Amino acid sequence: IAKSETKVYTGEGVDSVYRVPIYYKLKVTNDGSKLTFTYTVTYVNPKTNDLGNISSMRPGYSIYNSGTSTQTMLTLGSDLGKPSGVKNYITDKNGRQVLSYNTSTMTTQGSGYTWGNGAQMNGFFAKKGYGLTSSWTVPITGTDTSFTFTPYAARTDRIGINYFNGGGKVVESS
Repeated sequence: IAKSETKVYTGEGVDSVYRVPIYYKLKVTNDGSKLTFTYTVTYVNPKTNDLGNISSMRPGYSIYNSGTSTQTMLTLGSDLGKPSGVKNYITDKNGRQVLSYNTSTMTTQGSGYTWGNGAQMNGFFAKKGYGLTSSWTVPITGTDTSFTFTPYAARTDRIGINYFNGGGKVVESS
């Protein structure tokens, strides 16, 4: 008898340049041995599956989905171990991988973790309904599997303007 539990979190912010919604999705699966995290930033509204406005973003515009050490992405409860590397890739509308980027190194900053700059997405993809996706695992060693995740998106120049604020924290207790 294998058992697992999955939560999907979604939220929304504002791209300052194009004045459009920008969205994130975070899927977290707990199978008893580890938490698997999948984090996607996209212009496709997860509620409707409709792509945002309006064709008028240039192809070489580009965004990151992780801050560097401008901000902590992830904090972990007492019975979660060290996160793996963070795989980075572009996903299509159905979440299947289109191409892959360098795997990032998860490091500690502050009370939690970040990974640093690695992948980006450019209008040439955002406009196809694609997302910029990162995934990693964290071992479970006991009962306190709480965590918080803070989403991030910014154009590759000007790393300081997080499109999500970033006051849109995901907080899971235990």
